[PDB]
This record gives sequence, C-alpha cells and structure tokens, in this order.
Amino acid sequence: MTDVLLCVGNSMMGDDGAGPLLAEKCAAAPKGNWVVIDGGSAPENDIVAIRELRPTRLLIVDATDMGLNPGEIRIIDPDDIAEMFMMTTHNMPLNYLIDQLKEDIGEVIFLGIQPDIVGFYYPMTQPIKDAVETVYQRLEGWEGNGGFAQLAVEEE
Repeated sequence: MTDVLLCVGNSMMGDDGAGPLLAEKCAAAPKGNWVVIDGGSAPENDIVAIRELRPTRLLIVDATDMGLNPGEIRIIDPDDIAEMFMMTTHNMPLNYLIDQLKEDIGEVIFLGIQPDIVGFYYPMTQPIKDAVETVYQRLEGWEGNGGFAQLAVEEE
C-alpha cells in the first residue's frame, strides 16, 4: 500500500545530518516510491504523520556510532538500536519511536552510518557523504534491506 522513509538527523550537527542529506537528495530526485519524511532532529513529531498513512513498511535513516570505520553502513533492529544509539553515551535509544509504529506497520527497518564528526556548526565529512550517496542510490533497488550487512557486534 504505502512505504515511508523517515530521515532523522540535524544538517549542521556534523555527520549527524545523515537523514537530512538523504531527504534532500530524495526530495530533489525520488527513489523506490518512498514517501520520504524528515524528522528534522525531532522525529517524534512525525509519528502522527506516519500514522495517517498506516504504512505497509517503514525505513529510518540516521548516523549511528557502531565502533566501525567512518562511513560504514549497517541495518539495525529495535532490539539492538536500544543499546547501539546510546553507544554515543548520550543519544536517545530511538527504538522508542519504532515502538509507536511497529504495532501497526507491517515492517519497521533502520539503517545506521558510522560518524566521525558530530557537534553543532560542523559539516558532514566525506566518508559519511559517500555513505548517504550509496544509500540514496540503493533506494531504487533496495527491495527489503539493500543487501547491507546487519549490525551484530560483528561476531557469530
């Protein structure tokens, strides 16, 4: 029926602007019929907007500290977002937002990107720009997870 893309981040808080740069690119040139939405570093406001659409699926995108190399990309899941977002020692455990939507949306998905620079009045660094570009290009053939690896403490 409907499939939404919830960008999250702040465009001048460093690499944190991951969602905002993706949202700009998708707004300029759509992909995969995603109903792009930009939470604008206050994504809880947009839960109501998402709920009006009762989406079949949702994908959410922001930077996430993963202890990886800058600009590395991973799929994440609400069971693990709860720890991995506060790996920053301060970010809200964004699974709280997913829990307001996963109860009615058919699938809720997250993609994180390893930052290197975070703080107000900083641009995004080149490797995270390249990561956001890679996600943006994937979105027209992403299918379900874009073939991106799933963050799992990189062990088995």
